[PDB]
This record gives sequence, structure tokens and C-alpha cells, in this order.
Amino acid sequence: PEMVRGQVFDVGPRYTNLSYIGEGAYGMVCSAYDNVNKVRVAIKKISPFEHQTYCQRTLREIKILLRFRHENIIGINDIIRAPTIEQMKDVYIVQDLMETDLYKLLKTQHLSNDHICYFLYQILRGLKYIHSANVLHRDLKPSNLLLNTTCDLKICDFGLARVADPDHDHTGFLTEYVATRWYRAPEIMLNSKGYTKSIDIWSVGCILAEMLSNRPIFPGKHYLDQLNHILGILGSPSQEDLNCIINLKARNYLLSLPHKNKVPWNRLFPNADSKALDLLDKMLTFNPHKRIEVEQALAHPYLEQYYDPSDEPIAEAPFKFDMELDDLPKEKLKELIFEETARFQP
Ligand SMILES: C[C@H](C(=O)N[C@H](CO)c1cccc(N2CCN(C)CC2)n1)N1Cc2ccc(-c3nc(NC4CCOCC4)ncc3Cl)cc2C1=O
Repeated sequence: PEMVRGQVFDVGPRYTNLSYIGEGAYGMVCSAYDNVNKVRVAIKKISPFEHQTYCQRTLREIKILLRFRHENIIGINDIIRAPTIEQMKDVYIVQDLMETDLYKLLKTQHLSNDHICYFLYQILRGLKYIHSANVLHRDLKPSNLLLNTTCDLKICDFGLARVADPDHDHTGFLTEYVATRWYRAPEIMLNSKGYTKSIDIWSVGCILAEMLSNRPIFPGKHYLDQLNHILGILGSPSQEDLNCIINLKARNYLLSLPHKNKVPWNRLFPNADSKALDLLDKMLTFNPHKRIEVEQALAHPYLEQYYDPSDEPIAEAPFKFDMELDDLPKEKLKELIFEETARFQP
């Protein structure tokens, strides 16, 4: 068993020459030479089985990424685990190796307007496919966008992804939420469980804004501060948009705030392309019902150099989970992970 930073990384006989890349709560990631395809790959060692929420993330990632096939979505190339459920403590997921991610890039590099345009195009292209499968990614952010040395982009981490469910989207005011705070749509804090495609469009808007200036647009320090950052730029919602929020706690919170006018995008982003700011405005619309959809965004003048709907493929059918995963015990989720990964056993 090869070891990396005091941890077993047992991926042989196919994968050798391991080099450490990083780690986090999820586990650990290495590059490795793949002796079958003869190319270096990324391998992440996930050890989720003592934690129900980690099992859910692992299973969603595996089921979705194995069904999806798209140039702007990271694939799963192979999964290594023990031959029996008893002996399985870890799952190793093999994926195409990427140079960097957009979080690291925005901390270190100015993006040209052409780079911003091309990155936004690829995000929206991959998202068109995801949405066409009736799936919501639900956690789009710079660190979930991987890039190679020629700036090809792939969406990663489907651990919070789910099937769209607009009929069950309504909730009360200040309902707790899991996905990354700075990229949450305003309606999450007011009346939405984040079960519709419009949630993802908001996140992409936030990402576009961040590419424009290298700084997050709405860096909320805690749950309600996130909403207050959004309203600081968008200004007070209009009467029509406010009347859409029928829950009185949420409506009356909004009515309690002093009037704030919209901060023009060209004041926040004085060097930005005007067409980019027009698309930004449409992605960062307060009212999710008025928010631009993914296929409309691709058709926007800002992306005219790239737009080609015949080359923006959709999924062959809607994605469905067999059963709802949200509440299943971790022991049951382990079984499901075992079954989902069986096809990679020799
Ligand atoms: C978290 C998520 C993940 O695996 N998540 C899983 C399912 O959700 C998971 C399982 C259980 C828990 C959990 N948590 C814990 C709680 N936490 C709040 C959220 C995450 N997450 N990661 C980690 C990860 C590491 C590397 C790469 C990757 N990197 C490169 N190159 C490098 C080169 C240097 O520059 C940056 C790029 N090339 C290809 C790839 Cl594939 C991708 C991912 C990915 O998707």
C-alpha cells in the first residue's frame, strides 16, 4: 500500500506514481499515473461511511456523474473500493486531472474579458445539460469549476445536486440551508427551499460578477447578512416582486427596511463589457420567476461569438433517483454506494 502524507492510498495495480494535491473534510486528492489509459489522473479518497451527510453527498455525486456525459462536466473514469461491503471503508473516485479551479484562478490572476466570456459560456453550456436532465447542481461556486491548461472548464461536485421540484419549493422565512452562503439566491432566505433551476442561475450570476472584479459580490458573514448584501446592491424589491412573497414574516421583514435604490452595475464594474453587465443584471434578478433561464442566457448578445445551440447538447432523458436519499440511514446509503460502484469491479 502506497502512502501519501500519512494516509493509505491504495489504488494499485492500475494507478502509480502518486503525488499529493490536497485534502479537506471530504478526504484527500492525488494525481496518479494511470497504467491502462497512459495519462495522469486525479484520484480522491473519500471515507464517508461514519457520516450520513457525507454518504448522501458521495452517492449523489456517483449516481449523477455516472449518468451524465458532457464536455463541461467532470466525469468519473473509475471507482476503486473493497470487494465486499464489510471490507469497504473508503471509496476512491478517479477523474480527469485538471490544472486548477476558478477559486484559485481568481485569487491569483486577472481575467481578460475574452477569458470571462469563454468561462461563462462553458459554465452555461454544462448547466444547459444539467437542467435538461431536470437536475439542479445547487452549489455552483468558483471552487466547483475546474480548468485545464487551455482554459477548458468542467463543473464538479454534485454532492448537493437534486431533481428539480418546483411544487415543493415554498418554505417559511429564514429556513436553514446547506449550500454555500455567498452564492445563495435571495429567495433562499425568504421563501424557497432551492428546488428550482433559477437557484443555479443566481449562483452563475454571482460567479460572473466575481470574474469581473476578482472579489465575491455578496460575501455575507452569516445567514441573514447574505440577504442584506444582496439588497445593498439590488435595492429594495419592487411592489410586484414583494407581493410575490406571500409569507407575512418574510414580506414584513422586507417592508421594515429603509428604501435603498439599485447600485448600477457600471458603478460596481466600471471596466466591464456593457453586454456582460446586461446579462449579469438578468441573472441577478431578485424575483426568481423573472430571472433568465439557461438557454436564454446562452442566446444573450454577450455570448454571440460562442452560441451554437446545435453544439450545446442536452441529456438523453430526465435523471431520477430510485428512492429519496435525504433521510435514509448511513448504513443503507453504504449499500447503495456499494451497488452503484459495482460496474468498476473487474
Ligand atoms: C469537495 C469535492 C468532493 O469530492 N465532494 C464529495 C461529493 O460531494 C464529498 C464527499 C464527502 C464529503 C464531502 N464534503 C465534506 C463537507 N464539505 C462541507 C463539503 C464536501 N464532499 N471535491 C474535492 C476535490 C478535489 C480535487 C478535485 C480535482 N482536482 C483536480 N485538480 C486540482 C489541481 C490543483 O488545483 C485545483 C484542481 N483535477 C481533478 C479533480 Cl476531480 C475535485 C474535487 C471535488 O469535487
